[PDB]
Amino acid sequence: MEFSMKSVKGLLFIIASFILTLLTWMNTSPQFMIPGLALTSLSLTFILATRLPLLESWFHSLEKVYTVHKFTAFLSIILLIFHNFSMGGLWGSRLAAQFGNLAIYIFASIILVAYLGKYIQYEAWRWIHRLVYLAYILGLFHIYMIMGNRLLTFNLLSFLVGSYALLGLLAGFYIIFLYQKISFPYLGKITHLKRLNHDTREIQIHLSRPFNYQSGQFAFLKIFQEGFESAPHPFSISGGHGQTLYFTVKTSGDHTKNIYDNLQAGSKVTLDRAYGHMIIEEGRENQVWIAGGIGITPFISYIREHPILDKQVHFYYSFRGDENAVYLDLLRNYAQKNPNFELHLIDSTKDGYLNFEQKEVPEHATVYMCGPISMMKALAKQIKKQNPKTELIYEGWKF
Ligand SMILES: Cc1cc2c(cc1C)N(C[C@H](O)[C@H](O)[C@H](O)COP(=O)(O)OP(=O)(O)OC[C@H]1O[C@@H](n3cnc4c(N)ncnc43)[C@H](O)[C@@H]1O)c1[nH]c(=O)[nH]c(=O)c1N2
Ligand code: HEM
Ligand code: HEM
Repeated sequence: MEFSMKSVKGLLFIIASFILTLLTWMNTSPQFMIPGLALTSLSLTFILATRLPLLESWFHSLEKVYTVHKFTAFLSIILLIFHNFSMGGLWGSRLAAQFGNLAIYIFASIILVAYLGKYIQYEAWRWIHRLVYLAYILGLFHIYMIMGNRLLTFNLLSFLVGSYALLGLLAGFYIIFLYQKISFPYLGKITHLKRLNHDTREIQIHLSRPFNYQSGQFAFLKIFQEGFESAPHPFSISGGHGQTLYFTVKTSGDHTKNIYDNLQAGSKVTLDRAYGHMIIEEGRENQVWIAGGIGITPFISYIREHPILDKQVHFYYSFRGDENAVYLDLLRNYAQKNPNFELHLIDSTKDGYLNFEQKEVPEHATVYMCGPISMMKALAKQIKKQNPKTELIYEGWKF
């Protein structure tokens, strides 16, 4: 039985931090039963927030990373409840107690926005969420103002505190004001803007520095221009080698609509880094491909780079009808030139969408899936129902 090995290194970071907190506290000084955990949980929280590649690897992918972000947050806040229970009276002297109180007021408010806020419009959510930071500062003041002596000691308590808080802080500071400016500097200019259905625009980009990524990965993209929000948004390559780069976009909501029908052909543009683990090249000798139409870009990227297949690949792409269908011709070029390639294309309009019950596909083959998350999750489960002896990876674009 072999559940989630690589993720586990990520997990250990959690476990370790916690147990290390706990033993430390009980053996030496368990003066406050709960808070130690709460705080280290927070430390972790920031650390995860970082979009740090090193721990990206450990926790595997963004999807996983952000998942754990939520996990820690949950734990933390419930524990703040119990700490607030340990207070007894909400206002207090207000000499210090109110600091703690005030922090949780804002924290609670915002974390409680998480559900409702993510419902509609995440731009606001960007800024609001960041207010969490301010509240964290207040939290630190609460404790430092109270337990000065012990923190400045040699006690493992004291170092543990120092380190875990500090990491958290450094991360915090960094993610609030730094990731955008140090990470986006990979530089870029746009090249060509090209129009496909209404769903879609594709863009070509040239770079002050020649770029690198593993085939199938993704990056976030930031722009300097006229009344165009620069904020980084997730994207999966449509082409890349050397100085040269291409991204493909479906019209989504407002920002994406903006680039669909507005983007001025000249702009100064910025790129954080490669991320994600849809590593085509690393996949098995046989690879099987599933694309929700709008979301076929990774596949495209690997087709455009390397004109000959690593090994034979079975590919399926679902697009409803020509009316939505994009890239048809470019795929078709590939097919003609590429004997090694097996290609299936679906107008879900007629007959409908694809189910794999009445399908057999070689177990000895990694399966790669990118689509609207609904379909992707469904698909996955039905393919599992086909065969656990098969190798399967599936992604849906969320956060
Ligand atoms: C790993 C990965 C890879 C890609 C993508 C996502 C992820 C997670 N996307 C999706 C891409 O983020 C999305 O299509 C646009 O950024 C939509 O931005 P709007 O401001 O229009 O979002 P708006 O809120 O108006 O609606 C679009 C949807 O995208 C979500 N979204 C997009 N960016 C977000 C962000 N930074 N924070 C939170 N939610 C965000 C919104 O939450 C919403 O559900 C993508 N798209 C694409 O066209 N081509 C691509 O190659 C990729 N690749
Ligand atoms: C259930 C609890 C939580 C939810 C639902 C939540 C939700 C989110 C969401 C949706 C984002 C946007 C994702 C991104 O693009 O970065 C985000 C970002 C972030 N969160 Fe959280 N979060 C939670 C807890 C926490 C905690 C506990 C911390 C810190 C201790 C934290 C710190 C951050 C930071 C620093 C960012 C990055 C902001 C930026 O620079 O863009 N979050 N959170
Ligand atoms: C409404 C929120 C909170 C209230 C009312 C509160 C109240 C208090 C009170 C009354 C004390 C003793 C000092 C005093 O009474 O002046 C205290 C100590 C402490 N609180 Fe809080 N608190 C809150 C939130 C938090 C949070 C969110 C954390 C950690 C994340 C935390 C961690 C601690 C720690 C660590 C101590 C002392 C332990 C030590 O320094 O070794 N508290 N709190």
